[PDB]
Amino acid sequence: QYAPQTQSGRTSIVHLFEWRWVDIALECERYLGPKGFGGVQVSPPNENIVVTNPSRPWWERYQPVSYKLCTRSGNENEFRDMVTRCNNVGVRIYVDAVINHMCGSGAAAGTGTTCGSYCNPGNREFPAVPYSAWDFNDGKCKTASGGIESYNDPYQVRDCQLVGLLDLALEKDYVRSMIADYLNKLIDIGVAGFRIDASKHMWPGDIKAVLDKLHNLNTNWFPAGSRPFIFQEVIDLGGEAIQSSEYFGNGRVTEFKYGAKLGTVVRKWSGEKMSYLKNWGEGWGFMPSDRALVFVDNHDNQRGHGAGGASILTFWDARLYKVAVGFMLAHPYGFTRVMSSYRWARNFVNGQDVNDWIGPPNNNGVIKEVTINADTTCGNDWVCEHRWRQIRNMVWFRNVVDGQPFANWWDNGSNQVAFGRGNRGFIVFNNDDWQLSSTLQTGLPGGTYCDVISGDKVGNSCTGIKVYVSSDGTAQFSISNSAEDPFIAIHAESKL
Ligand SMILES: OC[C@H]1O[C@H](OC[C@H]2O[C@H](O[C@H]3[C@H](O)[C@@H](O)[C@@H](O[C@H]4[C@H](O)[C@@H](O)[C@H](O)O[C@@H]4CO)O[C@@H]3CO)[C@H](O)[C@@H](O)[C@@H]2O[C@H]2O[C@H](CO)[C@@H](O[C@H]3O[C@H](CO)[C@@H](O)[C@H](O)[C@H]3O)[C@H](O)[C@H]2O)[C@H](O)[C@@H](O)[C@@H]1O
Ligand SMILES: OC[C@H]1O[C@H](O[C@H]2[C@H](O)[C@@H](O)[C@@H](O[C@H]3[C@H](O)[C@@H](O)[C@@H](O[C@H]4[C@H](O)[C@@H](O)[C@@H](O)O[C@@H]4CO)O[C@@H]3CO)O[C@@H]2CO)[C@H](O)[C@@H](O)[C@@H]1O
Ligand SMILES: OC[C@H]1O[C@@H](O)[C@H](O)[C@@H](O)[C@@H]1O
Ligand SMILES: [Ca+2]
Ligand SMILES: [Cl-]
Repeated sequence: QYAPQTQSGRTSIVHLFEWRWVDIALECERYLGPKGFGGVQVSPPNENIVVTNPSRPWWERYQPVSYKLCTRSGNENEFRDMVTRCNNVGVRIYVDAVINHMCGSGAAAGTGTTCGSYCNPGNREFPAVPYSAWDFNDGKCKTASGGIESYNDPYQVRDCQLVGLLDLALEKDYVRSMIADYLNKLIDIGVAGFRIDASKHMWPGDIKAVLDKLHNLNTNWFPAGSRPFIFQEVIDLGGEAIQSSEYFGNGRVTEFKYGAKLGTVVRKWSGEKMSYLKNWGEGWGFMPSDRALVFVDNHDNQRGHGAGGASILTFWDARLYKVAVGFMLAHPYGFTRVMSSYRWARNFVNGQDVNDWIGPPNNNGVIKEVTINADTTCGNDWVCEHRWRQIRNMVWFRNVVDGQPFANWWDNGSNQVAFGRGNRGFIVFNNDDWQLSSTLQTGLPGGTYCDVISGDKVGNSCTGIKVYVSSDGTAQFSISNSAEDPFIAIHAESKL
């Protein structure tokens, strides 16, 4: 449950949010495999309700109508093909499992669904599953409205309707079994694990009863007896009635404190300074590292009013975002997820983006292909953060240093900091309003190393900055506060 089941030596996964299956299959072969990425989190592959107002928002995919593999991302054959092709080049697939709920109780009866299944939400009728009224928590929820009226009552949070979505009666074996049958189909196709959407809104024990029914992973690609990787989306920033620790027995848990706190520090809000990161990890009150899934932003909070609010860093804040992602990927805490986004027209009305609904790049509702430019960037308004040099190379850094302890911390008492990972990597940041020019102990063997932030190692040369490390392990680092990327990273495989 806790082990990611990635190929040995691969330590991150990337969220290819709203990507089509054919494009992911390609990306696996041409890019993710060769560049050392461990896996891909995909958008929900099951049939969802079509929302015409607003027009085809990203969030319609969090409103299931059946477990047919038929969505704007593709059909079943395309899904299967993607899973086979990615696994064959060493890149795992993790599915976003939406299992707390079906679609909104107020949606109209009809075949306005991505595969044309019929449903009647007002009658709690989903014949393509099938579910009926006795399969939902209407009778269990104790609130007048039927929704969640207070988050300090765990019963409401779990048994009542989250934003009007029909809440499945997860204590029933029939419902557990229908969900296990869906997940097991996906496991047998070859998926390696699951993000469990909205885990806070389920009882830990009901999730457990579902997980206990799940097949071992497909032995074409995995060792016998392998269990699916589970990570559960529980938003817990502290001082709530439900805690992330209630879910430790099922798998890993999203640690939303991580991005919220890191964003605040990198931005230097609320008195925070990079030097306070000396004890980052359990030292800041985070869950145990072996239970954590971490990330700087996710698909919801990158829109600015989710867990962490305005402090969350994103591709819109490119320069500081790269700093935060860099720090994350260098630091030993947790298992790391990298985000990959699309661009949308933000429109702020009283500190609120009213276009936060907008779905992926599309032609009249049909998702656009991901095009690759000569310079290796993406077109068609896909951001492709995972292809930015600074991020891809820090993904490799994490692979190279995997297993090495945190070591050789230095700081200037403010926002210049550095640390290493055993004797295989070192990274230095300047987030202060003045120059960094200091000779630091790196822990690395003497030699000449390419900085993998400003460039790459190509044959027996570096395309960016080079760092000469003395025989005693020291080197001089000079970073202006006006540097494009105000940090430098060197590792064992960037050595000339
Ligand atoms: O009821 C039919 C209804 O269907 C549509 O959707 C309704 C609501 O869905 C959308 O919300 C999406 C979230 O923005 C998105 O973040 C995600 O949610 C995930 C969340 O971020 C994450 O943390 C987590 O753990 O999982 C969540 C889901 O997986 O996906 C969401 C669902 O698609 C809209 O953004 C949201 O605002 C819509 O809600 C609006 O209408 C509903 C229903 O009236 C309101 O609920 C309230 O009124 C009800 C009246 O009885 C009451 O029962 C309920 O308890 C009240 O809370 C809601 O507050 C309001 O904003 C269409 O949007 C809608 O037009 C259709 O009628
Ligand atoms: O200008 C501000 C607002 O405009 C945008 O939303 C639009 C939609 O995109 C339009 O198509 C239209 O909505 C239609 C809708 O397409 C149609 O289905 C119907 O709605 C049904 C609904 O589907 C059904 O599930 C049930 O609940 O009953 C509804 C019937 O009332 O009728 C709609 C029009 O009444 O209009 C809206 C404009 O409000 C924009 O995306 C919004 O974000 C924005 O607020
Ligand atoms: O299985 C765990 C159980 O926790 C209980 O507190 C809930 O009331 C029940 O619905 C759930 O099944
Ligand atoms: Ca629930
Ligand atoms: Cl998440």
